[PDB]
Amino acid sequence: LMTPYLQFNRHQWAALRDSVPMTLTEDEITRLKGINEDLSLEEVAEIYLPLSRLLNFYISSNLRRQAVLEQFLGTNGQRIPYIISIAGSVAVGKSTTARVLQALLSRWPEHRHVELITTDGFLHPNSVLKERGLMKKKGFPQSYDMHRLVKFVSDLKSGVPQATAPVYSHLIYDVIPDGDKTVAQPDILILEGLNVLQSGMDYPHDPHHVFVSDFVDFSIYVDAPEELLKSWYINRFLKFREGAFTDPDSYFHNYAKLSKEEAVDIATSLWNEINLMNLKENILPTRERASLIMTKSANHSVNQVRLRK
Amino acid sequence: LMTPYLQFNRHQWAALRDSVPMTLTEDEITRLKGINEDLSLEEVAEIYLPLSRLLNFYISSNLRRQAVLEQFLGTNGQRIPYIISIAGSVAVGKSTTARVLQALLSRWPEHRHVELITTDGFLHPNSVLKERGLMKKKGFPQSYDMHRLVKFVSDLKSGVPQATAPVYSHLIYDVIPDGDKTVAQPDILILEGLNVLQSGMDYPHDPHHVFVSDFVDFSIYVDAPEELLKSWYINRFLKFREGAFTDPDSYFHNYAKLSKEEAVDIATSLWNEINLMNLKENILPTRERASLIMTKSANHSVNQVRLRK
Ligand SMILES: Nc1ncnc2c1ncn2[C@@H]1O[C@H](COP(=O)(O)OP(=O)(O)O)[C@@H](O)[C@H]1O
Ligand SMILES: Nc1ncnc2c1ncn2[C@@H]1O[C@H](COP(=O)(O)OP(=O)(O)O)[C@@H](O)[C@H]1O
Ligand SMILES: CCCCCNC(=O)CCNC(=O)[C@H](O)C(C)(C)CO
Ligand SMILES: CCCCCNC(=O)CCNC(=O)[C@H](O)C(C)(C)CO
Repeated sequence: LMTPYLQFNRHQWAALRDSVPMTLTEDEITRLKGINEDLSLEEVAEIYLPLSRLLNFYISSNLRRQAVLEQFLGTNGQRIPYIISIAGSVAVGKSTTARVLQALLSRWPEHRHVELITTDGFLHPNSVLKERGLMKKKGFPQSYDMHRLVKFVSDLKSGVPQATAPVYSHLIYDVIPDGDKTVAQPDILILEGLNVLQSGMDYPHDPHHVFVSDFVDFSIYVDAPEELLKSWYINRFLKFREGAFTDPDSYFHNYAKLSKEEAVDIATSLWNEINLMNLKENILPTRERASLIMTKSANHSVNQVRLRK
Repeated sequence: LMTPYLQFNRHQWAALRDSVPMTLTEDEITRLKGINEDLSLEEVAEIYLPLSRLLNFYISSNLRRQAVLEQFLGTNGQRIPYIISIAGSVAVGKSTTARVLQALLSRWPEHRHVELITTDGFLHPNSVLKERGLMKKKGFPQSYDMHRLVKFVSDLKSGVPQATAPVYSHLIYDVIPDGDKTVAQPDILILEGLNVLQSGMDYPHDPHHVFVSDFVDFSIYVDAPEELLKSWYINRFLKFREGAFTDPDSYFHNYAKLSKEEAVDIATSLWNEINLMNLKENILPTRERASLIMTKSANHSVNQVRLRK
């Protein structure tokens, strides 16, 4: 049956890809690989360049509408950033997807200044999660300072000249105590996190009545089947453990003393008991709120793009 | 502090009507007076013509974008209506606002076909409300078949060739037995109802995960102080009562049989015990989710307009 999404067929996707010259210079190819050494350049050419080009159509149409309204309404021409959000399971590739889209979108002269903010920064710090008995519930709704996350995007959509977000580090598994990131009226702000499509219903312990989505222009849910997500999560955990072999400041220091087999069992249980329950209860149900659903397969290659009609 | 809204006072909003020349036609005037005899044409020319022109800019921007996307999407796809929703208290003037905008938006050659659907039709019938003890809660979240309403707008946004809504009559105070209304791909659909800005959080008894708002391009919340809403509610009730003098099939015949004074007492209790409580608990908290908040003062005169930046 018909749904609110069109699924791109290969001729529509190819025409999008081929609509512009947008293959990259050598230096740009180098910086892309620096985002993630496992990123395929074939994916960049077949998937991420066209997806960034698709977004440009939306962003550009919005700038023109803004010019038309400022003339009509007689307003002072104030800059409002276009906000793109990126949702999905832990370990689906939200960060990589977001960093790739930041780099590619910045190539278009109409919107060169692209910022990226993760919702991880808005987690309550470990001290606080401890106080509340939620250290096993990191990434669940009760673990976020949701009111502050909404205020951040709300302030941006208010035309504030600067806004400040707290910052989180996966390497030390916590919010950086004085590591705040200040942004100033970018053309585009990408908001990356598992909870960007969540709403007041997900926070009954402390309700809010205006949602992140109410301040977001375009949202992407990055989707993938459970088994792939689990293996991606375990592999990434093993990578951090490896890092910890030589870096004493890694939070994975003690995991690097275990056998690999035991480390795998731990990661497996973290996935099963925390991130997978979080997916099923809180993340996956938000999926049909997205502007666009990008589905991933083997080796992270995107096999389906659905866009709201 | 700056907010997410451009704020216009009446002087500033009315000043828009010259910014782009516009005057009502002769046929339009007759249509308008047939919509509401108490509706001022000056109020139409000063407030609603500029509002309609605002909306045309949004709608036209969308149509232009759609044309551009069609370059790679192709033209085979189904026509999707632009959906405008109208929220606010019982008796604020949603229906009047909707019907006026339907009349005025028909002007433009870009979008001549304009349908109007009220969420009233998606109320559970009185028999069902009686089963569930909800008869004193008509208009509260539990009194709606919300799943059916989300599906209706979802279907429209899926490109169905036709979609069908149930219809309600204030005259018989119930859903009409076999009175369903079918719409066929209009250019604009106006959805009018107190609950159009509500979400799953408002339906904890039977939650939904994609909201009405997720299928709405542009939302208006019509706002006014409680004391005016009360007066407008009571006056309307007395007008329904008069209509029932010569109409014993009106549910208001029950009140036509009573003295005016006692009828006013009843109407006032219904306001205070049902609609005012609904406003405070369920309607007003959704106001900040609107694209535009239009505020009214004495005699329905608009004194402030707020539009999302
Ligand atoms: N497009 C991709 N190509 C190859 N590997 C990827 C891709 N996206 C993500 N990954 C890998 O999958 C894992 C999860 O990605 P990450 O961006 O950290 O997910 P998230 O931010 O959603 O938690 C990481 O190990 C990352 O290197
Ligand atoms: N713009 C207006 N000018 C004059 N009277 C109005 C206006 N809007 C609404 N009314 C009156 O106020 C009452 C409530 O309006 P209605 O459109 O029935 O409200 P709702 O649909 O919100 O319940 C009605 O008696 C209506 O005639
Ligand atoms: C050094 C400790 C390793 C355990 C990591 N915990 C988990 O994967 C379970 C909690 N989830 C997370 O830590 C997720 O990465 C987060 C909620 C921050 C979303 O990006
Ligand atoms: C006895 C016949 C008139 C009773 C009117 N009821 C009320 O005003 C309370 C219930 N609310 C309503 O009937 C509202 O009009 C509705 C919820 C349908 C929103 O358009």
